[PDB]
Amino acid sequence: SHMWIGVISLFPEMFKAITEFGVTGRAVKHNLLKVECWNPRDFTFDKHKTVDDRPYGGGPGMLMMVQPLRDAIHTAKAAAGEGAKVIYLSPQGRKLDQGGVTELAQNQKLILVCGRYEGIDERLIQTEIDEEWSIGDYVLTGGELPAMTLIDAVARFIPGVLGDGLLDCPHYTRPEVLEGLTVPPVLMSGHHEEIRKWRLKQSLQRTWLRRPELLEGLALTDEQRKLLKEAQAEHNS
Amino acid sequence: SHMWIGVISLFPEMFKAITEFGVTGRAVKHNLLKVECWNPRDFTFDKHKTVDDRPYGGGPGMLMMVQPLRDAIHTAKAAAGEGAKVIYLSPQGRKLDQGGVTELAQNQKLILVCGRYEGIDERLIQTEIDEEWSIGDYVLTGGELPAMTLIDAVARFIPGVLGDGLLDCPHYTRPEVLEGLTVPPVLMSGHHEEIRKWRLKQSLQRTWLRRPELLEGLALTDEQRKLLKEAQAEHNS
Ligand SMILES: NC(=O)c1ccc(N[C@@H]2CC[C@@H](O)C2)nc1
Ligand SMILES: NC(=O)c1ccc(N[C@@H]2CC[C@@H](O)C2)nc1
Repeated sequence: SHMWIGVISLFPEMFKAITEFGVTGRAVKHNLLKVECWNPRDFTFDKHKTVDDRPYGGGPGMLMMVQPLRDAIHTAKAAAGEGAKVIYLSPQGRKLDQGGVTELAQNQKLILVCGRYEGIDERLIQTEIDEEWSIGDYVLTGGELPAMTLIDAVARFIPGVLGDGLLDCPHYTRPEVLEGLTVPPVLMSGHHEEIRKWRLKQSLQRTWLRRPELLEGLALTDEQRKLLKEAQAEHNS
Repeated sequence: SHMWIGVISLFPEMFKAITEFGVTGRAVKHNLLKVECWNPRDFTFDKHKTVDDRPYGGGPGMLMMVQPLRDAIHTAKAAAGEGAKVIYLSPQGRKLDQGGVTELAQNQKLILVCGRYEGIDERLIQTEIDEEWSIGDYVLTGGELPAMTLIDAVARFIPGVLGDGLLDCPHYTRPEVLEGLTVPPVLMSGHHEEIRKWRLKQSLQRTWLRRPELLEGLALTDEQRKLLKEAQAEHNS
């Protein structure tokens, strides 16, 4: 169940960060993930290969020039064939979370449009973009890091790439004692069921202490209710 | 007011995506931003340069091996001198938003620790990390894209790098008509005050329609209350 992702970007070499390294690098090498980039600069026709343009109404910044960006998008859509969802990365988009990742990962083909300067023409969003997505409520210099973030997150759902609403539990490895801090004995016990429950209780405790709002969205199992109650009682000494 | 950012990563070449391209690339070239990387693999001593290790208690994955990671961190801290805040990137961290970016941007020195595999030993978080930060509620294969995201966001606050709680307004550039869609006449008017108010009204409308929770956190000006009321009346026809 491989995934094809088309990318529109003025800086396609940025995507080497995911295509050449680590788990995602391996996914690309093994043809589980295909990332293909089109650069608006290649679709310019003037001598200086101009990719920006002035905003109507004035303002300090520039926008992506429409014609090169539009042509790049059309070319990516033709390469993708039917069924590709076109996504624009911006702070105005739907905020990404793990549920959203799982939704996006159901697509066999995505096209990711990465804006630079002050963004892109609103009418291109109307005519060319299927969905707007944000990776978080903060502003970046370009849509490339958000696109790579999205790619990395969905790649984890592709079969062969890798080897429940709660924060992760603490993890420990060698040595047994590190600056006076010992590994919790239960993890040394070999008692698989005790270890499972300890890890689950830790996740529940950490979620409650750090991100209590996340618990509101969950229908806890009987076991989770019990372990959370235990953690909260211990916290209250 | 330049910024120095130390990075601990098994894949330092990923950071070329921000140090070699665009606005952040220029910031690095102009010495406004300095990014310096240490690779735990360089601090290994065994023949096969091992950087992972088995989790106590079992489990499917691996963790970062403590000794090479710890030594890399210590080396970065020595290079940084006094006053560097050490940050670990993880989904268990404080969720990044623009207010958090502005807070982080007050630091002259940061050290960013990027985890791989299933993460790092909890005792290293206790002994070496000042703050844990997340870029959003989703899981990635590594902390590098979150680190670069953080770097990009804070870099925007460094003087010379670039040329209020609401979503951005729509932007338009040439041509005047695009697939039948016209530029809003106010933007062609040259009336700077009318354009300002239109843009502000659009931001208020878009925030209300897409992210109404964001408005709850704001103390709107009299002007903003008026324009939002107008937008909501127009929406209700
Ligand atoms: N939070 C995000 O997902 C995000 C996306 C894009 C972005 N910056 C680009 C620059 C110009 C405009 O296209 C938007 N910043 C943040
Ligand atoms: N949302 C985030 O900021 C984020 C940070 C890290 C991450 N993955 C790394 C891999 C191993 C562990 O160190 C964490 N995923 C997501």
